[PDB]
Amino acid sequence: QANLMRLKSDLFNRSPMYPGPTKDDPLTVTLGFTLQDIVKVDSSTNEVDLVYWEQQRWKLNSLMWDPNEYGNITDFRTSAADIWTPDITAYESTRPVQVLSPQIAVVTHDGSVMFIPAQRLSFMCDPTGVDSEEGVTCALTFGSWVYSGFEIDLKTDTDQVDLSSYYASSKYEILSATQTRQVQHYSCCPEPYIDVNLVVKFRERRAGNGFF
Amino acid sequence: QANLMRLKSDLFNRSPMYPGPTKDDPLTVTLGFTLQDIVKVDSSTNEVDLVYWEQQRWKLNSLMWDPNEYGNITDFRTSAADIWTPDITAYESTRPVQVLSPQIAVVTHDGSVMFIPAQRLSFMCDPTGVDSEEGVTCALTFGSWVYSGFEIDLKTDTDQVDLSSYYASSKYEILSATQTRQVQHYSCCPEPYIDVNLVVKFRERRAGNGFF
Amino acid sequence: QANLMRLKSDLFNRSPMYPGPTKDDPLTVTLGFTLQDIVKVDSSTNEVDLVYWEQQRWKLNSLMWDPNEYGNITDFRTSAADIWTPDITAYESTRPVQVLSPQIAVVTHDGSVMFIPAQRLSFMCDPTGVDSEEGVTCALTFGSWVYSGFEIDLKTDTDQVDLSSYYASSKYEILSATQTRQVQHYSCCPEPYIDVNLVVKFRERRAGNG
Amino acid sequence: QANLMRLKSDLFNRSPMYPGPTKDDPLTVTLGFTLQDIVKVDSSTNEVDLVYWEQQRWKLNSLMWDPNEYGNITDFRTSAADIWTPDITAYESTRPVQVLSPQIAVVTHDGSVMFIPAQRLSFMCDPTGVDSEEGVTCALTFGSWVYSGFEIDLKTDTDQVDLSSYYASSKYEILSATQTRQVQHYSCCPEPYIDVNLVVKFRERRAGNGFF
Amino acid sequence: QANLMRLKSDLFNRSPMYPGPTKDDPLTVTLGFTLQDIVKVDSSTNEVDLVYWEQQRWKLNSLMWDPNEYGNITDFRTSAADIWTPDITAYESTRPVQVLSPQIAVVTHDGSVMFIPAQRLSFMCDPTGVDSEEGVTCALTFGSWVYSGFEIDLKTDTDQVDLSSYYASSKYEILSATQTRQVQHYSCCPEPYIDVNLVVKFRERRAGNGFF
Ligand SMILES: NCCc1c[nH]c2ccc(O)cc12
Ligand SMILES: NCCc1c[nH]c2ccc(O)cc12
Ligand SMILES: NCCc1c[nH]c2ccc(O)cc12
Ligand SMILES: NCCc1c[nH]c2ccc(O)cc12
Ligand SMILES: NCCc1c[nH]c2ccc(O)cc12
Repeated sequence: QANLMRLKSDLFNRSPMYPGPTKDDPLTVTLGFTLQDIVKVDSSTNEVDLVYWEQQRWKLNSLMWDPNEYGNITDFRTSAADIWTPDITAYESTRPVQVLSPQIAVVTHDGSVMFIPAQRLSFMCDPTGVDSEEGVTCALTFGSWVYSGFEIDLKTDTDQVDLSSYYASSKYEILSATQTRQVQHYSCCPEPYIDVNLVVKFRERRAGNGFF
Repeated sequence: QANLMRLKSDLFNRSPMYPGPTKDDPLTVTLGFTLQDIVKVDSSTNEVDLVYWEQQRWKLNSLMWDPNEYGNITDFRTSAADIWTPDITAYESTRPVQVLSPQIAVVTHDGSVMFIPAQRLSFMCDPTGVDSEEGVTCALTFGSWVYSGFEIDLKTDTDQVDLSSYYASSKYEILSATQTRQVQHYSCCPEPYIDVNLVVKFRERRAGNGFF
Repeated sequence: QANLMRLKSDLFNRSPMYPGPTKDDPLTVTLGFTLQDIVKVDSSTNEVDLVYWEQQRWKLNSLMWDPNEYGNITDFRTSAADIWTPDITAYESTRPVQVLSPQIAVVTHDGSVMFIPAQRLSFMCDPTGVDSEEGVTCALTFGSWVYSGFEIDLKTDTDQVDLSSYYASSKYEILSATQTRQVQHYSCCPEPYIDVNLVVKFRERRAGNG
Repeated sequence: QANLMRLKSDLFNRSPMYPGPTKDDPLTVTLGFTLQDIVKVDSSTNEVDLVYWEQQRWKLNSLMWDPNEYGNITDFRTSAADIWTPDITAYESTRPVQVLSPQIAVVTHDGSVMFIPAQRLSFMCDPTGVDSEEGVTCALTFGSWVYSGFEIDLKTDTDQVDLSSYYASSKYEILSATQTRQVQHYSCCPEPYIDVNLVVKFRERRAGNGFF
Repeated sequence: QANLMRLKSDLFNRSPMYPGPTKDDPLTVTLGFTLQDIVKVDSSTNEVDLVYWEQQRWKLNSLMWDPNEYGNITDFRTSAADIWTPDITAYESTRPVQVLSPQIAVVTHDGSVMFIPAQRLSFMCDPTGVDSEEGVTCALTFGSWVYSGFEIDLKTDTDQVDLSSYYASSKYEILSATQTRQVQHYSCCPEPYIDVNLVVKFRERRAGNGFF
């Protein structure tokens, strides 16, 4: 349809893509997790596999437009390949991430973006004691791989992981799940790097479907 | 041949591709499933693997042509990469979908499209009790990942899953399989999203071929 | 090299690619299978894994040239991606096909093409009884995914599957294997679709002292 | 922003890419390892799986700029695909490396580059005796695949592998881990080749988190 | 530096790529193997996994240059994607080959090319008896997939497989390894095809690393 095609052409076909954030022009990315399933634990390797949706939000001036000039369009869907996306990376993964959903973002006229890819990830986690009442706790940090806090900052809208889509008949049940902004330093570099620490306490489900 | 070459050049060379549906120009996608095989169950991870053909139909004004101007061509096969396709997604997969067939669509002169890829998918399903007379029931929802009901609506032509190509010597026999349109909300967003709920009841095959 | 470079340039840079067959201009694809190895059976999922070569042949007028104009070149090898290839698909696979060879076709001056990829495929097959004298029978159909018999017809040169390269120390011995043209229908469409039915009878190979 | 866009355009859009080092113009690559986890040992195949971050540094004249001409920009992040990178290779791997992080480098105005990809690698290692107090030692060499020491020299900044991020609840604990420059020869060619020898001594962890 | 950029531009930016050999202009490809490890045997499927480096050499007139015109450059490294490469294929593989090294070749001013990728391959091999003194023998043939002996003449410089980099603590020790040229015919075609037969006799390693 005509106005949207016009908008996309104007946004994407007449300027260099945004070169990412800088010290002079930093960016804050909002992160939120929807934990869908703990699929698998491996006690011989201390890896656990999660399926989650990773909600990402940020805003770029270069993605702004006046809806009046585009038939009142206030937002649109577009392939995530058409726009800059933050290098938010799980820091304790053991396998490359597996993408389970289309990668398509929603862009709004004020230059804000929402992007929520579904992912399966194997990560470092010792599941010893998962078949007990107390269960086990594991944690996983997410943050920019390459940008320090001087270029990319992070925040969560809530410290409570969204569990409203958690698979009720998973082999594992969630005792608690939080997502908390933290600061980290790595050996390579003097500067502070921001992460969101996903902390999940869980155990083998012993009630519900399959259990009598 | 010559006329088809002209038609494909005229449709695919001279205009921007359809930017997807919008609130002002929504799209209805028709879905239907042909369930070919339940291949595997995993009771240590509560994952089940299906092979199915997913029939998708939709119509675009931008894909219309006058057959009179193209040697009376009324339809053609074309690579799915050549056209917009809907982002219909299984919401409870645990691995990336595996495509088992070419991805080629049929486009008709009225702009309607038929596209039927074969896929293998692992999804969240507790198979406990599958080896019993009563079997087990699992459900899997399919819908747009990024578009609400305001942009993409779904429908089925029948609520019965097509079982006429179901593998007769599968480990698992199908007791029932339905596909039903429904409405869902996710935490990220306040708008209604539409899905098709695929509900399959099954058990270990204990009769037929290989059972004397 | 020079003559061949000119031929490939002239064939592939001057006109749109063949858009595939139509009712007005159908195409017949010849298929033949060489079974190399039954690698694995899985009795917990009823899947069997085969390694085979699939010989495909067809002919397109748009691939014709006069050898006199190209230093008497009568055929050439080229990447299969440079030409149209038919969408011949195993209908009962359970995993994406794994290609084990380069995908390069031979094109002949009369427009005929030969293309023989090596593939490993997992497919739907109940292996119960494979460890018995009678063994087991499994079948796999191959045909176009999207074209009916009005656009793509199939044929074989023989109904005898080529077993001359079958791995002799396989876990499984082949009793027989046939490849036969058939007509099939599927729910989506009312038109006849053509396939080649590959039927393999096999059993465990237990005897062998190297 | 504007100045960075100018800089990237100038560096990347007007000259052929650096064609790699030569005898006349050799390059020294500094290497360092951050060992994050020994994930798995396979005693039936003598393969061991590591997760590590591989820190690579080098300097090119062609990547220099005057910060004064570019709004006082002194460094920037850019996709590793935008620049030449060294073909540093694990010589005893048994599976293709799996990349676990974005591949983005930092380029500084003096032409220096820092690139630190996270990787999972299976390599040749006999883990017999890992379950004892003395543990086992394995070695893995890293070097250019195709350049001799006439074109690529290697250096470490320290002979101590960085263990500050080692996963505390790994199945395996590290007894020692060193990284040492060496000079090796291969049958194909007569020239001196340079490697970095990663030597890890480790055993099954039987103390700490998960142990009471 | 400057001279190499000139050379690569001159070689790669003006003429069509070599279209492969023909009967009128056949090509000799020299093959040699460096056997690094027998990683795994599978007695359930009769597959064995090897790691080897496959040394390939051939010469093209179109890759020649006068060193005098290019600052005395007599050879250079270049991505294998920049040049034509022969379709040398393992004939009894059971999985797609996995590449373990960069794919970069060395081109010399006389037009000759050296290219040595490291690979892991699963192939057809019955390992029954590998745990004995006499061990077991398996053979794997390599040759062009599509070119007969009239287009590609395969040669070896030696029938001795290079064992100088064989992993000393492999599960399997090598008793002998030879590489032998032979003529094959395939049912499809009347022409002779040339292959190299890699024949490896091996057994379970019962002495070496530890083996106290
Ligand atoms: N993410 C930890 C390593 C790291 C910090 N800053 C970086 C910049 C570039 C890079 O490739 C890697 C890094
Ligand atoms: N499908 C669930 C998440 C979701 C809803 N709307 C979306 C829009 C864009 C996106 O990447 C993701 C979403
Ligand atoms: N490599 C055995 C089959 C074979 C012989 N010649 C060929 C030519 C093309 C092709 O795809 C395959 C072949
Ligand atoms: N091959 C079975 C499904 C089928 C028949 N005709 C088709 C046309 C297009 C398509 O995507 C799929 C089909
Ligand atoms: N060091 C691995 C073998 C080797 C040495 N020099 C090389 C040059 C090119 C190549 O592909 C491979 C090599």
